[PDB]
Amino acid sequence: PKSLTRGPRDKPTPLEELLPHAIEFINQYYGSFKEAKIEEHLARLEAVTKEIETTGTYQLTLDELIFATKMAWRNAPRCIGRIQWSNLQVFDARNCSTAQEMFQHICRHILYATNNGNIRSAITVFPQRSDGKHDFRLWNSQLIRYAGYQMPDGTIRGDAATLEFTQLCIDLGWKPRYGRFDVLPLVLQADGQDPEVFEIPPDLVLEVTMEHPKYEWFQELGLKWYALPAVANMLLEVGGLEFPACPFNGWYMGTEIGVRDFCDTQRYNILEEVGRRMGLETHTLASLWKDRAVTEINVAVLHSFQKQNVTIMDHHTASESFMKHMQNEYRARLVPPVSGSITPVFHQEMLNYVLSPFYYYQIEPWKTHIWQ
Amino acid sequence: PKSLTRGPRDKPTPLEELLPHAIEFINQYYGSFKEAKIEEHLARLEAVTKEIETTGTYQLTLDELIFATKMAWRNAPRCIGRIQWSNLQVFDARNCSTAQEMFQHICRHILYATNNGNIRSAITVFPQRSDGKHDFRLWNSQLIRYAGYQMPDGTIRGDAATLEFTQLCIDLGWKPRYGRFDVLPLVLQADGQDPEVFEIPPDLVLEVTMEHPKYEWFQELGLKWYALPAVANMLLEVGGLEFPACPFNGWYMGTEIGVRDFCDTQRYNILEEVGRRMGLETHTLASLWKDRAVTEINVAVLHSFQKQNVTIMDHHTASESFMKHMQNEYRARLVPPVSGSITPVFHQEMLNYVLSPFYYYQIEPWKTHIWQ
Amino acid sequence: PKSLTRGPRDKPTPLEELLPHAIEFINQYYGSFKEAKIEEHLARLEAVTKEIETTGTYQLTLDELIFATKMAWRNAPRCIGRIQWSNLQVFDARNCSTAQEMFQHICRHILYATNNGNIRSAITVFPQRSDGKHDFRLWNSQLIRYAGYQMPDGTIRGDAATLEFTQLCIDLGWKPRYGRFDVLPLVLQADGQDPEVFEIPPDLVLEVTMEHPKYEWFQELGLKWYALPAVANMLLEVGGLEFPACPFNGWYMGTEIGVRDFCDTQRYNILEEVGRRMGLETHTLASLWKDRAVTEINVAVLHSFQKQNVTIMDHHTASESFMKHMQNEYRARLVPPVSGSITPVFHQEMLNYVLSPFYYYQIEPWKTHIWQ
Ligand code: HEM
Ligand code: HEM
Ligand code: HEM
Repeated sequence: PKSLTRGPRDKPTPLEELLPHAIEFINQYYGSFKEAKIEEHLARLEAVTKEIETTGTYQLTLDELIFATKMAWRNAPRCIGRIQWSNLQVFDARNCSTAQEMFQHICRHILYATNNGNIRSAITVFPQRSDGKHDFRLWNSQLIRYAGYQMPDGTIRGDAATLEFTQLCIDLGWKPRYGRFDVLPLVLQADGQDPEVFEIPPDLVLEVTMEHPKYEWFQELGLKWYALPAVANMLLEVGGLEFPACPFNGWYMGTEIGVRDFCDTQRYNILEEVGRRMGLETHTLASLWKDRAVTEINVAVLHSFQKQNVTIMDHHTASESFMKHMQNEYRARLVPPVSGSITPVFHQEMLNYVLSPFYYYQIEPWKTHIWQ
Repeated sequence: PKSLTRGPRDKPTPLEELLPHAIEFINQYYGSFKEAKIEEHLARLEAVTKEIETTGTYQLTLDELIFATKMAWRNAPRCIGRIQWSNLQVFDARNCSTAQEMFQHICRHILYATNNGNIRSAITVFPQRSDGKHDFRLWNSQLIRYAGYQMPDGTIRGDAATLEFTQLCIDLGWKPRYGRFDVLPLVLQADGQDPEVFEIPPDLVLEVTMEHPKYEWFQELGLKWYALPAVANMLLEVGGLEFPACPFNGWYMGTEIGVRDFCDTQRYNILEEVGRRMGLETHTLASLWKDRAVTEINVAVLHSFQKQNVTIMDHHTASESFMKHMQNEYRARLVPPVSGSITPVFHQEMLNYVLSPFYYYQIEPWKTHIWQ
Repeated sequence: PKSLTRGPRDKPTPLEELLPHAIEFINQYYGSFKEAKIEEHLARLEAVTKEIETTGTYQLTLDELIFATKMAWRNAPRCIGRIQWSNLQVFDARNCSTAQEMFQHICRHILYATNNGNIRSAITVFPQRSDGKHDFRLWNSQLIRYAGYQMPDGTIRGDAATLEFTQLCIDLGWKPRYGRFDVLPLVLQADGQDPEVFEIPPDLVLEVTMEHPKYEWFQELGLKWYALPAVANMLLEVGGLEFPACPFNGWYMGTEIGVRDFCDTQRYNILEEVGRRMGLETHTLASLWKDRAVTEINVAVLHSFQKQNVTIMDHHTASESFMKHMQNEYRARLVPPVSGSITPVFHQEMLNYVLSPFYYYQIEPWKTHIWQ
C-alpha cells in the first residue's frame, strides 16, 4: 500500500515541495464560500507565503483545519461516513506538549465520542510534523482494541491482529492479563520522545454484551465487543502539512464486527458451541451448520447493539445521518466537486494523481523509532 | 481489460457501495442546470436515500436516465461521437419482461436508427440489474453482424471475429447457411432466464452494395456490408446502478469497415482479384500491389456509402453533426467539465480514478450463464 | 518515461484524434473569462471545426497560444515556477522558416531572458507539427550548457551528461576546444530539414564566477556556471496540436546547480582542493570532510549569484515572484481549477488520465532523423 503510505522525515519539507501545496489548499478553502472573500483570500495567500518565507512552514487557522479534516473525510473512498462529512467534531490539540496531555485529550475524545452509546464522530488533531524528529504518534492501530496473546501450544488468545503490538506493550512494561477481551493500553509518543504507556480507564470503554433475541443461552458463552471504532495510526496531509497524530472515530456497520472471523482454532470453537441449537449436528460436514451459526451470530450482534442503544450503521441510520448532514448545508444561507481535490503529483518517474487533503497510512513507529 | 469490465453479481449491491454513488450522481445531475432547483434537489436526495433505505435500491427518472446515457457517451474516450452527445435518442424499456418484448424494442431501435440510411443515434435501456440473478443481456456483440464459419479444411468463412458466437447460435438451434454475409440472429436473455434466439427480419437490415466509381467490374465481386454499427454487449453504470442490456448505435467512419482486414486467406483472395486492374502484376512481390488494392477498396466503400445515401463520418459530417449539437445547447436559454465525472474508487489495495456514468465491458454471458 | 514522451509522426493527426481535443481546449480557454463571451465562443468552435474540416488542422490565436503556454506551465507538477504562471513572456515564432531565423529568435530569447542577471521567464514557440516530416527541433537539451568530452584515459571533461550530444556536435563539424566550460553550439532543425549548427555569441552567455565570502582562495580554483537555465528539447501539446520546438527558461534554485555532482573523478578533485581550508585532513576517511566542502561550495554558489545580481529562487524570491503573479490577476477586474485540465485518454488497452496543455518529453532527434 506504499502508494497510500506517508512515511517519516528527518528534515522539514522543502520550499518547492510546500509552497505549491499550501497555495492549492488555500485556494480550495476560499473556493468553498458561497460568498467570496476576495480581500481576505489574497491577504491570506500573502500571509502564508511570507510565513513560509520567514518561518519555513505555516499554521492553519482553526477553521482551515476543520475544513481540512472534513474534506479528507470526504476524500476517504472506502468510508461510508464520507456521506455526512459535516457531522464531525474537531478537537484542536496542536498546542499539546507531553504524552500526559495527549492522554487527557484522548480521554476527552473517547468520552465525547462514546456518549453512552449515542456515538458521535470526532477527531483530535495533535501538533503537525515539524522536522520529523519531534513527532506525535499513537503507536496503537485503534484507540480501543483487544490484546492478542501467543499461547505456548501455538494457539492465539484475543485479537489475532494485535499480536505484534501486544508483545510491544509487554516489552514496554504492560502486565499481560491473559484474557480474551483485555483492552490494550495507549502507547503515546509526544514531541519525538520515547512513547509512554497509559492504561485506558475501564469506565471509558463501553462494551456491548452479546445476546440473541431467541436463544437465551447466547449470553452464557460470554461474548462482547467495544462500541467505539476509532483509528489511531493515520496521518492527515493538508496543504503540504502533515499531522502524524490525529485519531478519529465513527460507529460500526454491523456486518463486519470482527471475531466472527472465520479463521482458525479461534473461529471453530465458538462456531461449534452454537450447534447446541436448532442444527445440533456438529459431528459431520454434510450439514453446513457453520453458515447457520455465522448468520445467527450477526443477528445476536445487531440485536445486542440496538437493545443496548449503541449506534450502528443500519439502513435507517445511514439515511437519518445523511439528512442531518443536509440540514447543516441548508441552514448556511450546491457543493464543491470532488475533482477539486485531485492534485497531479510527479513523484519519481511517474505522473500520478493524489487527493488532498487525505488520510494516509504510516509505517508502524517501533520499526522506525530511535530509542533515547 | 479487466479494469474496464463490470462483471456478474449474485446479490444486490450493498448499501455502503450504492448510497455514495447514488448521491454523487444526483449531485452531478442537478449540477447541470443553468437555473438551480434547490428545493427539488434536496427533496430528490431525500427521496432516493429513503428509497434505498426501504427498497434496497432506486429507480431513475426518465430525465435522469437520459442524462446518464448522454454523459456516459461523453465519457467514452474512444468514441468520436462523444463530440455531439446531445444527439441521442433514448428508448426506455425498463418495464420490459420477456425476450419476446426485448425483440420488439430491438426492432424499433434498428428501424429508428437505420432511417433508410439517414442514420440516427439511439440507445435502448432495458431493466437494471437487481440481484444479478435476473439479468437482461444481449449475447451478441453487435445488433447486426455477419456469421463466421469454421470450414473443414481450416479456412474461415464470413466474420472471423464471430466464430465462437456463431457456434453458440448453431448450438442454440440456429440453422447455419454457410455463406459469407449471413446476418446472425439475436440471442436475447430476459429476467435471468435462458436466452431465446430470434432471426432479424431482412427488411430491417440495410446493406451497402460495394462498387467503384471507375472500375465497373467492382460490383461483380459481390461485396457488401451492413449500414448499422450497433454495440449490444455493454453495461451502463450510473449512480451505482448497472444496466447489463443497453444496446446503442452510431454510424461508420469509413476508414475502418472491417473485411479489408489484411489478415489471412480471407484477405489475400479479394486482394488478388483486384489486381485484375491497373497494376495487374499479382505474380510477384516486387510490386506492392496490395497497397494499391486496399486504398481502392476504401474508395469503393466510401463511394458506395455516399451514393446509396448512408450516413458516414466524413469531415463534413463530423462538423455538421457537431453544429447540430451546439444548436441544442443554445436554444436552452458553458458546459459542466469532464472532471466532474471522475470518482476516486478504492478497490482492493489501490486508489484508482473511475468515470461515471460509463459504458463498461462485460464477460461473455455463455461463460457465466447457469442453464435452466 | 514513455508515458510522458510524445514522439514523432509521419502523417497528420487524424480527425477523430484532433477534433475532440480542439473542442476541449477551446472550451477550457473560453471558460477562463470572468465575463463570458457566448457569441464569440460558439463562433470560434464553429470556425475551428470548419477549419479542421477544410484544412485538416487549425491555427491558434496568439491569445489562445499565450494561454496554452501558461496553462502547460501551471500543469508542470515538478516546476516550482508553476506558482507564478502569469509571469511568462511568449515569443511567437510560428512564422519561422529557416534555422537561420530560428537562431535569431533564440538569440532574442536569451537576450530578453538574461537581462543582465535580472532573469525573466520566456518561451519561444516555433511552427507546430504538420505532417511530422517538417519538424522544427532544437537538438540541444538546453539552450546554454557546457560540453562533455571523453578523454583518452577514460575520464570525462566538462558536463558528463552531454557526452553523446557533444560527440554529435563534433560529428556535425563543431571544433572541440577541450575545456571544462565550453558552451555547446545550437543544433537547429527547421522544416524537417537537416540540422544546422550555430555558435552562441559569448556576449549572450552570462556566467557566474564562483567565490566564497570568507575564503579568498575560492576564486583561485576557477569555477563558474551559466546564469540561464533553459530547456530546449520539449514539446507543447495543446488542443491536439504539437509544438516540437518551444524552448523556455526560468532561473536557478540554488541547491541544485550541478557540478557539485558527487560522482566520480570529476567530483573528488574539486572536493580535495577544498580541504586546503578549515578541515585540512584529506588523507583519511575518518573526517567526513566531504560534507564540509559540499556545504561550502553551495555557499560560494549562492553568494556568487546574489553578489553578481543574478536572480535565484531563494525564499524571498519565491514569495516576491508569487506576489507579482497575484497583482496581475487582481488588476484584471477566483481561479479555474487544475481538475479542468485532466483529460481521460484511452490509449491502447488502458484508461489513463492526461493533462492538457502539457510539456512532454521527446525522443532525441538524431535517433529518429533521416538524413538528406
Ligand atoms: C460516521 C461513521 C463512520 C462510519 C460508519 C465509517 C465507516 C467506515 C468503514 C465501513 C470503513 C471502511 C471499511 C473498514 O475499514 O471497516 C471506513 C474507513 C475509513 N474511514 Fe470511516 N467511518 C465513519 C467515520 C469516519 C470518520 C469520522 C473519519 C474521518 C474524519 C473516517 C475516516 C475513514 C478513513 C480514512 C478510512 C480508511 C480506513 C482504512 O482503509 O484503513 N471515518 N470508515
Ligand atoms: C454518432 C456516431 C458515432 C460514431 C461515429 C461513433 C464512433 C465510434 C468509434 C469510431 C469508436 C471507437 C473505435 C471503434 O470501436 O470502432 C466508438 C467507440 C465507442 N462508442 Fe461510438 N460512435 C458513435 C455513437 C455512439 C453512441 C451513440 C454511443 C453511446 C450512447 C457510443 C458509445 C461508444 C462507446 C462506449 C465506445 C467504446 C467501444 C469499445 O471500445 O468497445 N458511440 N464509437
Ligand atoms: C520562474 C522560474 C522557474 C523556476 C524556478 C523553475 C524551476 C523548475 C524546477 C526546480 C524544476 C524541476 C527540477 C529540475 O528539473 O531542476 C522545473 C521543471 C520544469 N519546469 Fe520550471 N521553473 C521555472 C520556469 C519555468 C517556465 C517558465 C516553464 C515553462 C513555461 C517551466 C516548465 C518546466 C517544466 C515543463 C519542467 C519539467 C522539467 C523536466 O522534468 O524535464 N519552468 N522547473
